[PDB]
Amino acid sequence: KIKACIDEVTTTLEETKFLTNKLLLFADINGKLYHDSQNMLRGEDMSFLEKDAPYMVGDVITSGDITCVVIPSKKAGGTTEMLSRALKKVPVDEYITTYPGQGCAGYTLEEAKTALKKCKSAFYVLPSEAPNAKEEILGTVSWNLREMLAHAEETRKLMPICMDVRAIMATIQRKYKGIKIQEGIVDYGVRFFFYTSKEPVASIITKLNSLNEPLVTMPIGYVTHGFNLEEAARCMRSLKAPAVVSVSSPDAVTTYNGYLTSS
Ligand SMILES: [Cl-]
Ligand SMILES: [Cl-]
Ligand SMILES: [Cl-]
Ligand SMILES: [Cl-]
Ligand SMILES: [Cl-]
Ligand SMILES: [Cl-]
Ligand SMILES: [Cl-]
Ligand SMILES: [Cl-]
Ligand SMILES: [Cl-]
Repeated sequence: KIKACIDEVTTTLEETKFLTNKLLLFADINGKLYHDSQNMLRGEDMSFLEKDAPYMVGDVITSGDITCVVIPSKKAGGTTEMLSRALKKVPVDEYITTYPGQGCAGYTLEEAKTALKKCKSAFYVLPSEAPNAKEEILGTVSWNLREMLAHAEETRKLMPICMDVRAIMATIQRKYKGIKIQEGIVDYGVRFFFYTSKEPVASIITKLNSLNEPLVTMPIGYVTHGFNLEEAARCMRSLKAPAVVSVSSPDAVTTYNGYLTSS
């Protein structure tokens, strides 16, 4: 009988494999691995996972020392109970893994730990240091609206703006008299990307990554969608487009960068 536990190791993947060669990866309904799980692969052939797609939440696909469990998503209505129930389907054993569903609007770190605890398996979790987080911190600043607008027209960068923030729209309409307010891209000398709080933060970031244009923005979702600074930071990790991020005050810069680079 295995002793259930969650050991956060600092050792390399190859040394961690000396205790156990078994890897627990997480995939969506179509058999697509989540980023964190893909970082534990070292050239293994993952064709076996695509073959039987689509899958049911809770399905377990095995091949060699790799075990893939299909987990639910909050985007589709998943809950911690549903997440925990899916991991219990994984055969009790010793596995090297990562915390599941840690993306934007995904499961929180504690919800992920909760699911692994209810599982009677022994897990060796490796750190998932944020991609390009060391580069995103250099774009963190604390500028007022006037400074952000000036930088955007002086540099021709796209500036995402939440239409639900009346004070911001009033400033933009007084400076750029006659500017056509409309949801989406608006471009006349200065270019903006207007969005509402009814549009999911994960959707707004997906559209910005699609445009892939240099940005000047505020933490997307912060205050607007009810997100606090830590929650908006978790979503901004997904922003791949180059961007200058402005926080409400300079003391929030060190705090924000902190959330942007944690494991
Ligand atoms: Cl993801
Ligand atoms: Cl199965
Ligand atoms: Cl085997
Ligand atoms: Cl948490
Ligand atoms: Cl990085
Ligand atoms: Cl470092
Ligand atoms: Cl558009
Ligand atoms: Cl669109
Ligand atoms: Cl706050």
